[PDB]
Amino acid sequence: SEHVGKTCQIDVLIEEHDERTRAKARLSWAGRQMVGVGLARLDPADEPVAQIGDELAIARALSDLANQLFALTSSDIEASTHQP
Repeated sequence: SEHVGKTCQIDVLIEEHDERTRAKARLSWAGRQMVGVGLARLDPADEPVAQIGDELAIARALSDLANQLFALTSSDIEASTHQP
């Protein structure tokens, strides 16, 4: 006591359309499926690569999910107090 931690996995999918690569980052949290969605871009042409589009999409997906988790934190904080 007190050493207990826990383990999640975030499942990332990257789909390249084109132009036009999209990432989805899915987290199961507090009994809800949370999905961050990110989109690139690039550019049209030429073209790049590939890794650039993927990593930018993932970055935007994770930001989205982070922002959703920040919104959940605030909501929960506000729920915990007030309690009148």
